[PDB]
Amino acid sequence: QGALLPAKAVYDFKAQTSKELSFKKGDTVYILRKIDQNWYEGEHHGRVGIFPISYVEKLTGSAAALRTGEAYLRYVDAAA
Repeated sequence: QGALLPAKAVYDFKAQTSKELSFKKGDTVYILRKIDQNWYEGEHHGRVGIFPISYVEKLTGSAAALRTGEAYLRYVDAAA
């Protein structure tokens, strides 16, 4: 569970009305529900409103898939 779903903005979104949220690419946005096939209702910077589904990425990736690459393996001393 019932929690707001974390997401990341994939594009800047400029609200035209108070009921739309505004955010910058890379911001964290939270998803409550869909109001239609194009818009989510959710939260950003403590404000509630709507924003396009297509402008965010729902945060589904686990940390286990991220434990890769030389910079990460060097940091954690994996080849010591």
